[PDB]
Amino acid sequence: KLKQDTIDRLTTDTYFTEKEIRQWHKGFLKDCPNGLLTEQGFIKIYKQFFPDGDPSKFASLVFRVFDENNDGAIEFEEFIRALSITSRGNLDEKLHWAFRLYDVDNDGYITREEMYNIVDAIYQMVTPQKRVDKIFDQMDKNHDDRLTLEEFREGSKADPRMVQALSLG
Ligand SMILES: CN1CCN(NCCN2c3ccccc3Sc3ccc(Cl)cc32)CC1
Ligand SMILES: [Ca+2]
Ligand SMILES: [Ca+2]
Ligand SMILES: [Ca+2]
Repeated sequence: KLKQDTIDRLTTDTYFTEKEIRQWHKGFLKDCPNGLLTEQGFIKIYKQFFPDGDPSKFASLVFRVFDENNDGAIEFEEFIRALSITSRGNLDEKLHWAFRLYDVDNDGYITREEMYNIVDAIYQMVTPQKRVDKIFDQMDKNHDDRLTLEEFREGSKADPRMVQALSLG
């Protein structure tokens, strides 16, 4: 069930009110009786808004960011925290979240491949490499074929295309 200390934490750490959090919890438990949102279920959530294409790979990429302790489950607290950031975060928070989405192997850098990875995922859910390379080449200042968080942040606050594609701009 929903412990008071979970509520206390979430009402302090997120942009949701206690009432909203309780409303989300009833819905969360209805869909996930064990309190655990799995990758399978997360995909079916996306399949519900993108029946046209195949949002499997995009949803999987989003899943690993939601799942912050990497145990293969999104518990309710992980769910609310990620939802808070992506729907109500300030520009810096949404950028940082965006960065973690692109940084697939979580090494703190975005490579071209990883940027290809996401754009492909977006495509399957809904020349392309050339436009990406162009934007990546523009963001990569010291020309090392990596994008640090700072390179990605400043690049997006000048060319927000890579970020808006994630509906976070
Ligand atoms: C790259 N991503 C970053 C996060 N962004 N927002 C949150 C994702 N999210 C969602 C979140 C939790 C549970 C279910 C869903 S389903 C859903 C449907 C449409 C949208 Cl536009 C977003 C979502 C969508 C774009
Ligand atoms: Ca987890
Ligand atoms: Ca990486
Ligand atoms: Ca760089």
